[PDB]
Amino acid sequence: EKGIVEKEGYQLDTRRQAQAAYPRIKVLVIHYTADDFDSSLATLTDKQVSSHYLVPAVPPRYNGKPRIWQLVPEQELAWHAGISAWRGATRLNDTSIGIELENRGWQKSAGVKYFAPFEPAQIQALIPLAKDIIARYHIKPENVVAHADIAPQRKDDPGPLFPWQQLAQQGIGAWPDAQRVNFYLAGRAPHTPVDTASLLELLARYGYDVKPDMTPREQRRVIMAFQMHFRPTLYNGEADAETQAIAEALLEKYGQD
Amino acid sequence: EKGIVEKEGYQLDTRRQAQAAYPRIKVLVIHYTADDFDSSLATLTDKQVSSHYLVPAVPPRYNGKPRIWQLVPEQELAWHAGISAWRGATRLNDTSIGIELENRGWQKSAGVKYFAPFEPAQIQALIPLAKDIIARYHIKPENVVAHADIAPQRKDDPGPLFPWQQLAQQGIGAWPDAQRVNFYLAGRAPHTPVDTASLLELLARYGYDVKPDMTPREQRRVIMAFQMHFRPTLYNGEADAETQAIAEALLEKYGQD
Ligand SMILES: [Cl-]
Ligand SMILES: [Cl-]
Ligand SMILES: [Cl-]
Ligand SMILES: [Cl-]
Ligand SMILES: [Zn+2]
Ligand SMILES: [Zn+2]
Repeated sequence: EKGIVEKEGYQLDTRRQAQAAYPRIKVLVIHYTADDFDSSLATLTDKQVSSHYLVPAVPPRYNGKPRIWQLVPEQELAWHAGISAWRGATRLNDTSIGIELENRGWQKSAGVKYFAPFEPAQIQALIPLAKDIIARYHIKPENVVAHADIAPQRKDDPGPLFPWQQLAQQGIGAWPDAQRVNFYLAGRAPHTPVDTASLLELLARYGYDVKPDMTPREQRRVIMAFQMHFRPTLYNGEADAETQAIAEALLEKYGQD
Repeated sequence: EKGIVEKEGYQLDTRRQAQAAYPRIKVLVIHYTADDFDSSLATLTDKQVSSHYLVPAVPPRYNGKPRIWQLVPEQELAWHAGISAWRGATRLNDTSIGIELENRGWQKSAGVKYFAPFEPAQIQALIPLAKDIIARYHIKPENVVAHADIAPQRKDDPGPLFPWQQLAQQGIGAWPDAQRVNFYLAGRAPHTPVDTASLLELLARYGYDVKPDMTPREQRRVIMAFQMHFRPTLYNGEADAETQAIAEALLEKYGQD
């Protein structure tokens, strides 16, 4: 009958549905390819790495719409996150969708690591795709993340030129309330030094992989990753009052779950 | 055209498929309900807990087939594993399917914890369902597990009367090769005491949650959980030569991945 599924050696009665049923997909990870489109496509379809989506630097338009490549069905995991951790989860491939953005990433120029700006055409294509994914799985804003957020010791992508605040204004990803940032500054100048351990606690709670007995460099990488996402005007990895205030405002607004 | 999916604000080109694409579902967890069918169904459809499937103690037959209840679509997680760990993963709800077996579990009788046998009708219904799930997601034999295997400090289910060897003979779950068990015994009587730490290392590698500085009781719970699954004639949690030999033979056959 209705709600009865015939199988080989048994039948399934589907008439009673549990309330506790949730998506396995909880996180959306943003990457850059550090490579041109064709080479990125070749890599992302090889035996070692993949992503669910690949967005050209300037997507071609057909039928009045930008074209985006889908390489892996969303129901399956892609191999995009590697060793990773976010808000208490590990193995983020298992519970994420990975979007690759064609973009050069960083290139050293007189020794300075300089990042490549994202073209507006690419961001404008990304926006509806991201909104569709977020709506489909009820992804929380704090779970739209940089690869660097989940693997801070290893990765920088999508880096300090990625327009997170713009995307937040369009309903994609977390951003603190300006008045609350000012509140947590508590009269301090933005670059006033802060107890490093105090900041690392906040970042651990927001979701960054923080362990006991980290070296100074490891400590710097976590703070830098956070700054690249949320305080991109200065990502030297040094704990200051503004970086702390942003973490405090994020935690107040989005919690730790 | 073919391989082009029209969306709102973009289109998807699905013509190039990545090779690195795998199921998000990797583990099949077996439970008992410790409750009658109707009460189990009520619980498993409430706000706090659920499973993908619920198998009656003696399934009713319609169309010459046993009926099994499905409560959660496999694409979604159910809330069946709780705090858990297996072969380096945590949060096993995310990457598992949970099957609940209607069965009383344990009941104390003159203080002795006695388990309830599984009726052959229930096991015979379980077999084709398990084979279908395993085939669908390419689940490895070592990843068909007891709830107790993934939460040894908290759970005993499905307990020492669950017929794992019988299921292994039907292609469901891991079981060591008898000749290899004898080989790793290395001339020792089965109950000869073994260095507890030596056994805990093997269990950690097989996939059990083993931490540094565990108390004697915590150590006993991990060994007991292992024995309930693989050496059910004696599950006192004491390290002996037979328990070690089984762990050694399992590791040789199935590895750690
Ligand atoms: Cl990457
Ligand atoms: Cl990676
Ligand atoms: Cl349970
Ligand atoms: Cl639980
Ligand atoms: Zn990346
Ligand atoms: Zn259980």
